Amino acid sequence: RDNNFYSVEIGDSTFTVLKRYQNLKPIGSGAQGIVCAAYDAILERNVAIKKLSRPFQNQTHAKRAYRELVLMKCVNHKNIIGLLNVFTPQKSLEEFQDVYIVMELMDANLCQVIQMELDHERMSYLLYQMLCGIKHLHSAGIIHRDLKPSNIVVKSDCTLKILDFGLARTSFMMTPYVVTRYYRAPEVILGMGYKENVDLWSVGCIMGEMVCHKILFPGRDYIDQWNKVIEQLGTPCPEFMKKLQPTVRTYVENRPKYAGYSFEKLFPDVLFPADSEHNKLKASQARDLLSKMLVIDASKRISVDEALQHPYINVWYDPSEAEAPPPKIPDKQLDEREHTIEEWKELIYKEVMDL
Ligand SMILES: O=C(Nc1ccc2n[nH]c(-c3ccncc3)c2c1)[C@@H]1CCN(CC(=O)N2CCN(c3ccc(-c4ncccn4)cc3)CC2)C1
Ligand SMILES: [Mg+2]
Repeated sequence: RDNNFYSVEIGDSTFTVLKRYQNLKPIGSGAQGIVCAAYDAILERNVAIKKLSRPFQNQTHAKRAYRELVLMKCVNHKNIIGLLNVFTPQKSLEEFQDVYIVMELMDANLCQVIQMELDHERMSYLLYQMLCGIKHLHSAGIIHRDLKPSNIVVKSDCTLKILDFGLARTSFMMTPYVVTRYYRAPEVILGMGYKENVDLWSVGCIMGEMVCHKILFPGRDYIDQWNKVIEQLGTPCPEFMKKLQPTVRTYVENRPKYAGYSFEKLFPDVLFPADSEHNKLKASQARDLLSKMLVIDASKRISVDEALQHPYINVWYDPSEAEAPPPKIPDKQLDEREHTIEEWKELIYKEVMDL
């Protein structure tokens, strides 16, 4: 029971885990906690274990932990990281501190894949899977808004899973950890409203980085971010500027003007396989897809369904993946809850125990 746990030091943290999980080794860490690889001696396979330390300690951590528990439980899709187990070593609501989330173990992070040249077959398949995951979230009313390579993982067989569920409908932390903002859409950067295709901008940024092996828009803050976007893509049209509130419009209209670059110049043939006629045609199609994702004005940007149907992508199309029954989310206030620390503590404990 309590004797069915053991503890090991993992860097500056203590992991206290069920004895079924053996041979822990750190594989990543972030604002939310440390993740280890482990061998599950019962399943006879390796797994990933994330430790959430006092996730109820503030509202930002708490909302994310609670929503991720609920979503991981109700979602079952091959391109979304799946839940294998959840436990706490503490034996009561009173003593509760930590949550451990056990997931499928993948082979690499997409940041490592970005450092490799990819053939069109692998590149298109990875993008196809991203799009299936995103569409599946959208089908349940979940718009991610913060898709990024660090939170996407892959196997050697080119299978891909998204690790997180995004920004909900909402962030200050005392932390040395820094939020990666490079993939966020113009309507996020400028504080505009958004719709489902906010996520397609991020897919564009990821695709473009897979192709050129550089972060497209590495801004140090949102002002820098916007400059980098307009330097490459060009100052947006007046029809876009008109959609901005005056405080933001005066700012956007008063930046120096940029012509931008064609997509042929941003993503030349030398960045793609382009020897054979097959590869030439695929390079053309890839560039066309990029040109439809990396569109500042969201009203003119590709949708998930148009991307799934695009010639570069549609060779993979399978409605069991792309038209799967939507997740059924049981907490109808999932994105709107406001709670005290003590309230979030009880809500999370109950999720963990199933209570
Ligand atoms: O890692 C996290 N969560 C999970 C969860 C379940 C998992 N299942 N399987 C894996 C897995 C990951 C990596 N390798 C094998 C398996 C999981 C990871 C958390 C989520 C947030 N986080 C990732 C993160 O933000 N990172 C920063 C970027 N980083 C990174 C950056 C550059 C390179 C790199 N590699 C080669 C060349 C150049 N750069 C590699 C990793 C990866 C960790 C920690
Ligand atoms: Mg991360």
